[PDB]
Amino acid sequence: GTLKSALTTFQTANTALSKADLFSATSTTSSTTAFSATTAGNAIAGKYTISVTHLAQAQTLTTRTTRDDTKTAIATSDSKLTIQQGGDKDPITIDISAANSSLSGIRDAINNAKAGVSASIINVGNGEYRLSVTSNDTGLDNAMTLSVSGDDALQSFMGYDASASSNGMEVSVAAQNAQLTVNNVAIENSSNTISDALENITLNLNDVTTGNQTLTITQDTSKAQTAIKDWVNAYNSLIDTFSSDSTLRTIQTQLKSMLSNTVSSSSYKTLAQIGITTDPSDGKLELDADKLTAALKKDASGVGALIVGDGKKTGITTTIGSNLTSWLSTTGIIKAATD
Amino acid sequence: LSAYGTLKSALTTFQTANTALSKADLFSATSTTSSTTAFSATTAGNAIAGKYTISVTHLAQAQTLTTRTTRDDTKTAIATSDSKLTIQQGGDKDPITIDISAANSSLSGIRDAINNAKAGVSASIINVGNGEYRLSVTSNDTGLDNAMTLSVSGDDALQSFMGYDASASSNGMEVSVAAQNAQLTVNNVAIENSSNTISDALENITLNLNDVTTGNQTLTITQDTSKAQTAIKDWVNAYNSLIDTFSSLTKALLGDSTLRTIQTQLKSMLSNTVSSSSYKTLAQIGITTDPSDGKLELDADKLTAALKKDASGVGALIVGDGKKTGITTTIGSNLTSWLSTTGIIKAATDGV
Amino acid sequence: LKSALTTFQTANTALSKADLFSATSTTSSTTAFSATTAGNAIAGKYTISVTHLAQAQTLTTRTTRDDTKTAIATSDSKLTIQQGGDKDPITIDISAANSSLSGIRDAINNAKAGVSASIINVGNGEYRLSVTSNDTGLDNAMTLSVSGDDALQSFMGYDASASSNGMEVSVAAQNAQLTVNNVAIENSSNTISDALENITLNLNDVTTGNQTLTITQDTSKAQTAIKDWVNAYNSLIDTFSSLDSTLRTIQTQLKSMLSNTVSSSSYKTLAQIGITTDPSDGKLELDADKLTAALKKDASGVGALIVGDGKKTGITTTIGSNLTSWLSTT
Amino acid sequence: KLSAYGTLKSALTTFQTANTALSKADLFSATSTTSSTTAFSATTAGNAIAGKYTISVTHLAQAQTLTTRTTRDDTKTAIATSDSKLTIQQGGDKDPITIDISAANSSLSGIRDAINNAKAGVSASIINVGNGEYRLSVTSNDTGLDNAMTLSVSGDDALQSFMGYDASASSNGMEVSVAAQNAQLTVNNVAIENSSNTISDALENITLNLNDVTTGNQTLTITQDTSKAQTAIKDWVNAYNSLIDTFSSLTKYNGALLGDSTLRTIQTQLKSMLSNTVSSSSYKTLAQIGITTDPSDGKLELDADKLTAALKKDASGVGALIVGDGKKTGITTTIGSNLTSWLSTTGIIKAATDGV
Amino acid sequence: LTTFQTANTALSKADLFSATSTTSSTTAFSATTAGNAIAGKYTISVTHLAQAQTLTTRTTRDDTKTAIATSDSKLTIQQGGDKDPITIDISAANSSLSGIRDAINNAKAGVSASIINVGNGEYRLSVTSNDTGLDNAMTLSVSGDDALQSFMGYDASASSNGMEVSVAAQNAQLTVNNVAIENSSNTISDALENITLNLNDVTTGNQTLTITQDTSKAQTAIKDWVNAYNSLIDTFSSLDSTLRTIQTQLKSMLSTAALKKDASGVGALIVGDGKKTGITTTIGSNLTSWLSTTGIIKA
Amino acid sequence: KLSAYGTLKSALTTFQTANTALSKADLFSATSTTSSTTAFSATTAGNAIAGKYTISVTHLAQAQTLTTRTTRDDTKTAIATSDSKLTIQQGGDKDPITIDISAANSSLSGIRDAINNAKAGVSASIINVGNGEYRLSVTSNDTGLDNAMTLSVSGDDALQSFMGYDASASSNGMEVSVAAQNAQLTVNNVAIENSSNTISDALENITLNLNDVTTGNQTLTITQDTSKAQTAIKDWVNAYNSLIDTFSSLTKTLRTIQTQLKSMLSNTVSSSSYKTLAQIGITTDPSDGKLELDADKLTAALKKDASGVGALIVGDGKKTGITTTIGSNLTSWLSTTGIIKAATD
Repeated sequence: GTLKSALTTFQTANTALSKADLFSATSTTSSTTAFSATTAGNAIAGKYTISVTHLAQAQTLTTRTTRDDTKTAIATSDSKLTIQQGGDKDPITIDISAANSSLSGIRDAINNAKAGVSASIINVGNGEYRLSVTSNDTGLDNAMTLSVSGDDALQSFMGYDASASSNGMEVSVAAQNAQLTVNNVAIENSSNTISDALENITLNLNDVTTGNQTLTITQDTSKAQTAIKDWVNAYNSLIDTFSSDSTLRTIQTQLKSMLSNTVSSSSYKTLAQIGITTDPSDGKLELDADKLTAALKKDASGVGALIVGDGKKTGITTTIGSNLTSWLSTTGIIKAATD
Repeated sequence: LSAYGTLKSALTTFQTANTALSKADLFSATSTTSSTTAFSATTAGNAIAGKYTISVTHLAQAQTLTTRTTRDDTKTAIATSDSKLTIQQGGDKDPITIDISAANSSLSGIRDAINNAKAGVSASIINVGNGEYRLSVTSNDTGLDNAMTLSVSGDDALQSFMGYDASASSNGMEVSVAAQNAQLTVNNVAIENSSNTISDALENITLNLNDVTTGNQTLTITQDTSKAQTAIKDWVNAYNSLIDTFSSLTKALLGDSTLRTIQTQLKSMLSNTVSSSSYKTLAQIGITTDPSDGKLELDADKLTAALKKDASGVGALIVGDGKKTGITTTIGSNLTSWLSTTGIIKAATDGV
Repeated sequence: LKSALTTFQTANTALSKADLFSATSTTSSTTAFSATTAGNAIAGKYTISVTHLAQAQTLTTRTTRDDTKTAIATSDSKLTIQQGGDKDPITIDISAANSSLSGIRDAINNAKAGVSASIINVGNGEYRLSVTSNDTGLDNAMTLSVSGDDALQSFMGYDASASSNGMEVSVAAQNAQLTVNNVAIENSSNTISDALENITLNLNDVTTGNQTLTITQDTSKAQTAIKDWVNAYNSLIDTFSSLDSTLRTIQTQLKSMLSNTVSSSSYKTLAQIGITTDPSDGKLELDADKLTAALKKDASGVGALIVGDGKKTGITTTIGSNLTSWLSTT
Repeated sequence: KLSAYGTLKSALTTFQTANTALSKADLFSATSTTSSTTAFSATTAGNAIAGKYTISVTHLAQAQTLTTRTTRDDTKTAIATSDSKLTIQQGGDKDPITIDISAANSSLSGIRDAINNAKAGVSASIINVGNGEYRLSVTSNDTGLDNAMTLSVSGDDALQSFMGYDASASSNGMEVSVAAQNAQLTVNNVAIENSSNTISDALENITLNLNDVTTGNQTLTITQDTSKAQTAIKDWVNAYNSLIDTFSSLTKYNGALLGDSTLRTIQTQLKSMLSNTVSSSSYKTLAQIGITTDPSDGKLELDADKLTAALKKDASGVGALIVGDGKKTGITTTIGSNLTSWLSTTGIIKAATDGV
Repeated sequence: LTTFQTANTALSKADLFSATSTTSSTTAFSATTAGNAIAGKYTISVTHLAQAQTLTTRTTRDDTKTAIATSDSKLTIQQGGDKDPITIDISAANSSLSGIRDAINNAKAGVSASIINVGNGEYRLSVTSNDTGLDNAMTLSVSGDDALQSFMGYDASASSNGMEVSVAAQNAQLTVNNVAIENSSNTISDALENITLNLNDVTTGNQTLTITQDTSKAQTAIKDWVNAYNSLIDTFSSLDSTLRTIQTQLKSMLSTAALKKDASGVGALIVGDGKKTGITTTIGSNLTSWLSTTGIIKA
Repeated sequence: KLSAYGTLKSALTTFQTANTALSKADLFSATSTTSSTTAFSATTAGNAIAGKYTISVTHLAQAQTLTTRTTRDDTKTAIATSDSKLTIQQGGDKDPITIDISAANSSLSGIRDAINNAKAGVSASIINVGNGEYRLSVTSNDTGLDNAMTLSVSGDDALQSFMGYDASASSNGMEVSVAAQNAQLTVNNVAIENSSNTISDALENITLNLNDVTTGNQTLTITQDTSKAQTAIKDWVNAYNSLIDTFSSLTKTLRTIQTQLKSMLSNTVSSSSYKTLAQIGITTDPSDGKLELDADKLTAALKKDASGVGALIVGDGKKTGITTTIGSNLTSWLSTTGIIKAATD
């Protein structure tokens, strides 16, 4: 009964260690506050020269004219506002009844539509109000076209079409794309949070750069070490709980066997080889931090192949994980020795 | 009887945590950051996230009028007749009239008279040196619209000393500080305002102006789930405490119908949850339930994800429409009803 | 009994200060000046400029002397120091033997005549007497005259209007000169508390550019006073419980006074400012939020309830009178 | 008694550790470093030559990066309509690597995975340059002229035309995004070129870390560092003194080994060794380097001042006494041999423990 | 009683009630004050620092052991400023740079001698006045050996000197509130009353030294005294006609605003004339008498 | 009573240490330093002269470094086909050092090791200048004109042609990479030239450390420092007071030591104006004999005449001085023939 806790606490440590990304880990450093970057697994280590000439912006349209209040209907007829963003996006049509044709009503109407833009009212002073509509996301492709059918007055007040001769709205903020170069390669992007340009890298743009600036990606084993230390300690605690029945015996024996009888596609085929040694009397593992760091420094990915493997069928944490789930399941050996 | 008093506290303590969680604004929360000491900003619920480019060319000023001439003391009456001072601010504000009797016609008396009137201005006396005194009158609030007109009827000497009317040929007072409005642009939109604490211009944002800006400056509003997470942690912990109190009373009031009803109902409510959003159960936003004693386990990591993805959606589950729908809503109703004078817990304790 | 009433009396005295309910703090944009406020200061941004600081006159002998021990005068004499500004003159006897720089110095300084004398060794075994006004400003500038010995007069005397003076003006008396919200102010001192109402303005240096002193409302002080008072009273009730006709009278009267409150303002009970009276014991419960609100809204109005006119009206006023009377010898 | 014998082993082993730590020649050639610029920094190993080194850095080492001149509408669609072989040829006497690229795997994804799984000393990646346009980019894993690439494809003219790079060629599909360059510096007016910005094969026993181009006159300073050797010597003295405490404890009358020949032999031998030292240098004795010996319990008193002096004067000479040739001569050498022999399975502690 | 006696002695210093602190606008100078300094802004200017004269042989020597003089001789060092001359015997055998150096230094004549190895096995004698200022500049003369005189002698007025002026003696030169002051030292405590002025560098622009009243010191003293006495009463309570007498007598004897208003006046109460009058004075006398060998404590 | 005699030695040795520490004349001539630039710094020893020193530094000292003009394809392959003798001759009246270099050891490796094991006041090393090309480099271990080298080889013309350096020679195999030069400074307007940038032989009792060329007017300041002497005196007083506690612990041979130490501190004499230990602030208790140190008065006496205090405490170091005679007595009591070694038997 009390050895369900021991096993679940260990299960957690084991899940934490069963992440391939630990073994491709890299950290980052930037020479400017102008940008920063986080990496995921399998990022390529090196100095990246970065230049940033333009930041991405989100379009914001604003009524050219003002109004004496927010309660009074602009339109004397029912009408349909149609918002059309760019980039192969379907248009959204919103009904605006006459009575809901006030700045308040238009605002709420737009916002409740969940159409990828946001509407809000600006009090510009002297009891005068402007409607303002901004695209939720930055980039040329998210710029808007607004049109109204039904009421000429509303259309005349709110409409925007770049190609049109006269527009009721004014471009307050121009939609624009981020424009950078990374290792002398021109990149354009919708967003200042660029995660689809460079592989396994999220690049965060904050300001235009000046001069020669660099993002550095370096190998990082610290994360994988912590995971391995916590795992070793969690297992050693589980063995203490055993010390403190055939169902217990089966779990204790199987876990011992699994850690003893390992298979691996890398050069590292046993725990010892990567620092961790197995005390013959108890079963409990004793990590050597020096010899572990070495193995990781030499071939981090190779260590990963032992600990994680393919994640589905192979790898220590994989097979232990499968066994723990099965023991802790409703049909498992533990739920039967409960009943 | 003592046991029932304890239960009430445990239920009331949980009621508090539940009230605290039942605020929609938690799920639209945003924090702010400014590139200059020149201005700062707090937000309320439902502020729109983004980079705001702000420019500030003028700050709001409050008009200050000052007597053009001085006086040899503060005790000696200026007027030899009773008179009425009338202060008229701008902006569709009603005028205020103040009686000033002759004997109270001294700088002291005029000052006290004005200040006790609570007429939206403040009077004070300035000793400018060499035993010479000036009266000074300033509008309590900044902006063009709070600028003053002062007039006195009754004594020509007082009027001649104190009066101010912009349109007049000769005035007794002098404009020491000109009333002016705050003048800024926010994302290339010209905004004028009475105050340097601007909360009526941009929606759900209070903008605090400190100084004129120089160069390109920005106010940044970013989503903030931290406040909602704290609320949800406290709630989970309060409930888990309540269950401990049930157990303490169960293994004392072993089988009280009234305790059993409350324990069973709370369990059901949290189990059979429903929502307008995609998050239809507490488990989907990262809260798991111990199948035996009913306690809640919170996975902070998993909750932060769900909030980062669709904060408003999580809000729909926890808070709902606030009247009829939402976990905290229906728990709140139940708690009120149990803790009310016609409720079951008094019904139990009265019995004793 | 006595401890539990005197400890509460202290908390009550501390709360019975009107200034708590008019408090203001300050902030300055420069080290060039700073300001403290007392009660009833007017909140706002004050634009300050400072073009000249106040100086204190310092006169110094034009000639030097070979030592400090040797008498300058061969006759008994009277030094008369006359500051400006409607100040009475001070006359000091200087006997011949005490006519040395040492003697003149001590003579002046012991006279406590609003100036200070000192001897300056300017080098090469040569000494000058120097006399400075204790306070800054044009009005504290000096006139020095001696009657009795022509040599001493010739060495020490100063009169602006005079053709030849023995003393020299080392530092000119001058007034502080500032503007506060575009109003020219002149002052004797760099600690200016008589110009602007309820404000002490401390001048440190000449300003440059546009600078400001800001006065803002401050309720924190009043809250602390009210919390300490509530806690002191709750402790007194614990002492009653722990412990009669004399005790009963004090316990009943205090309860009544807090229950049966008067006021000039819109706050007529403790409830309205978020102090609720516990029926079961008499104890005050303190909601810190509701109190802060009431103070933010109308601090002066709360003050009217708690302090009143200070003499006859106000909670702390009437409690204070009762406590004094109970703790008195009669 | 088994336990009495057990404490002795722990004691002797604790001292053995301190002795092993002291038995490193490098301690007595230790040097620290200091740089006048963030532009570079340096660590030293044993036997580095002390002095001011003037350093100039005119170019940093770079790794070549080639990038397709043209873009593609997606990453899934095969470029080549025939099976082909990509051959990557780095410079510097490196064998070429050939990779099979089947038509179906001829997409930017496939070419990328193909290159990266080949483990050919370069790395491939895809760059989305915007507007749904993709470029392949290939960078050498290591910096320097010698690691620059030549790419060629045989089999599909389209692929070759799209991906190939040969500096000597008239038309190339790839473009040089970053030029391979060697690090270029001078150290005390001597021109040095290098593949890497972590230079450990140019100057002896020094690893020079280049961070940026220098400006003006900059210097790296190497200084003697006796601190490391002093700590080692303090720990060793303290460990031995503790061992003597354990002897005393184990024999007074905790006490069970009073009389034991095996303890007596170890105590006597160690005392003799430290008393009867020999050395190829001026320093023939522990007393000469600051360590005296109480003549009744044999504990050693370290005078830290005197030691620092002796080290400052002739660090290598002290080293001769403590470490010697490391095999046959030196205090720590002969003690180390004795400890190994006493703690071995055929040694004299086991024989006595077996005996119990 | 002894712990309280300490606190009482600490409070019985008149200077506490005339105390002043200082503040300078520059690292170029700083100042400490003693009792009775005059409060105010002092405008200070510093145009020259004080320097100490240093004379150095114009010629060098091949070593430090070899006698310069072939005859016994007398070195006479004469500083300025109404100072008596010092004569030092230098025997021939002690006529080496070593011997002259030791000879001078052991004389304790207000200068210091040392030997400078200027390179290439060449040595110069150097003599510097221990204190800065024009008045401490030297005259050196030798009678007995023409060679030594010719090598070592210095006289400003002389046509040819063996020594050279390496560092010129100069006086500190400043103005304090537009009053020219000259001084021997850069630690000036004899110019302005109750003020020690420390010169560090020449000033530039308008600088100021500010002296302000410091009641803080007196307050601390008074707080510590009150606390020490209150502790003594606790010790009485925790505890004979001897204790009773001390407790009763101390009681009888005793039976920021005030300091800001009239610090000196407060001082009159606490300290008085220091000999016969003042609280701390009479308590101090009683404590000494109780704690003495003949007192009410010993018996 | 075996362990009893052990403690009586145990406390006497601890006191002996404190007494040795106090018996250093330099304590009473101490000075600290302060520099206006990172360009130089200075430490002082005993008897430095206090004052402002104006220092200027126009040139730093350098150590010669010679480097082969030509390179080699590896470090293993012999340059010379015959046995030869390398002779290193530094300047300044230094004897030459000759090193045997056999043909098989004629490689850059071998020449390097050969030079370095010779301990000839230079250091050899190999520089990989790139592209698998190696240069030998030889640098003088100390800076200055006088430590510049002449290299010559007899035996093999090829080696000579590759490695030799002689300033006066027409053609040399080595090149001057760094020129030997002298430090050049002025200290209080006195020109000083020196071999080293760690100058301890120029100015008396001062070690001057040169780091960089100076600009503008800079100064080194030497000021009196009594703090070191005070610490020594406090530690000594405390050590003696501990010893008296150990005597008490053993009373409440010993008698002789306790009485003698008391007498020695009581009947004090000196060459200085100071004779008695009370004169300098260390007063005594007429109960047990302990010393009560009054830190204020000690500092005063040291500030007034540090050297004079030193005369009392240290004296001539051989025959006279408190610490001197106490030291002699302690050594004699703790010796193999003494009082403490004899009682135990």
